Amino acid sequence: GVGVSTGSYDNQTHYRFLGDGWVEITALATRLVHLNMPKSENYCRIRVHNTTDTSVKGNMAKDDAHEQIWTPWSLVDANAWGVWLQPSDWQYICNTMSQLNLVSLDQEIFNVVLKTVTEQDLGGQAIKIYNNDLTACMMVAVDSNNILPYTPAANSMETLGFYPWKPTIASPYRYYFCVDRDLSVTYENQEGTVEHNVMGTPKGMNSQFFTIENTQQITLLRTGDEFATGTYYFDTNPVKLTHTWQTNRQLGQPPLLSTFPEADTDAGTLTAQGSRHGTTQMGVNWVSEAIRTRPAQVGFCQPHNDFEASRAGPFAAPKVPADITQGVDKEANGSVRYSYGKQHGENWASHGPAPERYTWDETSFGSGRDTKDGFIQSAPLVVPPPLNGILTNANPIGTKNDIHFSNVFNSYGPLTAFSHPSPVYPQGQIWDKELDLEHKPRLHITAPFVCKNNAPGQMLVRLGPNLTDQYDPNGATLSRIVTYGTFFWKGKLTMRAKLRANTTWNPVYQVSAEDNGNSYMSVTKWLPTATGNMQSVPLITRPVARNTY
Amino acid sequence: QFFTIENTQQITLLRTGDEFATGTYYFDTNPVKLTHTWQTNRQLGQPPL
Repeated sequence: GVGVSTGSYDNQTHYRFLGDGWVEITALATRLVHLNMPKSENYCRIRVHNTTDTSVKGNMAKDDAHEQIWTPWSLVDANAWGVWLQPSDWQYICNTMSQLNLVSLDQEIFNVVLKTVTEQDLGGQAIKIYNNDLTACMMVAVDSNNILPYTPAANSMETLGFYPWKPTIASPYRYYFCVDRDLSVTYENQEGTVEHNVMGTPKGMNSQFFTIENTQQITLLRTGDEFATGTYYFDTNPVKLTHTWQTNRQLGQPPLLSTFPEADTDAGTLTAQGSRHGTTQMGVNWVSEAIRTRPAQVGFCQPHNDFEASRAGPFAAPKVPADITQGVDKEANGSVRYSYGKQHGENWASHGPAPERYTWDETSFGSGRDTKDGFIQSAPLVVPPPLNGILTNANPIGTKNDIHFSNVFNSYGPLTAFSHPSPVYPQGQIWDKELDLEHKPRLHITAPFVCKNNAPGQMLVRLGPNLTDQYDPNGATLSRIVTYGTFFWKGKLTMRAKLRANTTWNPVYQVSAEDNGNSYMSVTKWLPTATGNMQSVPLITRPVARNTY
Repeated sequence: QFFTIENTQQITLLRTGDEFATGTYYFDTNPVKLTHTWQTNRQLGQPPL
């Protein structure tokens, strides 16, 4: 029927402690998605080419030239942390838990209403009459077999809103068509020419045009219809909610000290380096903390700010996130920078068109690399080394002075042991489909829970076409009565977490909410203002430390 | 390492009217795919709206 509701709003999160320190977190989310009719209902590829930034000398990193198949379908993708958990729940599943894992996910569309707009004047100027529509349909094809390209909407910050008392927008589905880009590298104001800014014609081998109709089984939802996807059972690996602090110089037994401090100020001197035990990798006859043999290297030196280029233009190599260490290098360790919009945790009172940005400093303190205080000596170790026997971070590589050896040094070896980066709160991304390549990467720098078998189904929604009486299937104008609709979406994401074991003597670090002021954790942020302007800023994911080795 | 074929293998002397047959060796390999990939690093994920 039309005058009856086919669902129930539910948004709370349930903790269901199920024995020996195992929690069953069952996060429920529900929003009111606002579907509008597409711009055009034709599939069209639009090549984007910016010869206003890229033609300037030295702007290879300012290049976003590509090609995209633009489907007339909108995508309901709840793949962020802020959709499911409220900010008081990322404080309970960070201070108290020690390990999180994904269990299942089931989604549901109900309370669909579609309505058209008409024009009337009433004052000499046209106003809208929002007339109801009881026979129009909504098409809700979910893609559970993963034939279409995977476009996670947490990349363009286009997921559902994080506040449950707001209507959200559905993000339009579009994917990448494969054309060739050829850009020449150029430094700043070089006396020359660009000489290569060509975009290629479609190749015959790697061309994939994917229609949603010929691949999916579409359900036509009317006003009194509901849709439900079955529980997709995850097969991911657990991330830990405890950060590591032990660097490579704090692994193993510390050296035994011969003298002890009398007062509480001075330090205890160790055994002298000449008559000291242990193993080293060098040939010198003294053991120190620096040249001592350790089980494994903890953080690897990655070549930072390098731009590779292969058949699609220059792109930056993705760095594994790491800690900035006291000389702070937010780019040399790969600290991710966010550009989230106004329905994803910006201050609503921000009148400006610019987004709010946040550089995510990684909490794993052990695997971090101070780039300015690293060096390379000669193969026979002499201490102290001469001028031509050490490669510091002040010598130039090549002709250019600003490129030192830490930009080209890739020290990822067969005994590099690092932790995978933390789940970023609200504007993170929960899962990601593993790539279909024959040899897979070790991690994804966009999602903690890489699905081992199959990704959950992309839910693609659009409005069925409403036509006027004047219609020609030959060369037409596509009149198409102005329709829109709103539908409720409800998802349930089940999680499973393990509680903490208090082993230390001192109090551990906790994400406490401080008083109002200039601190980062003032309670005035997670609280609506006098006109109701919420903001959601990121929270620390791994407060408590753990022992690496 | 000096490896003689005589001291390591069991040799079959085939005459004119003799045959030899090895049993079915069962492979334990991994499947390669006969579909090539085209997506580079600048064509992964959702394109910008």
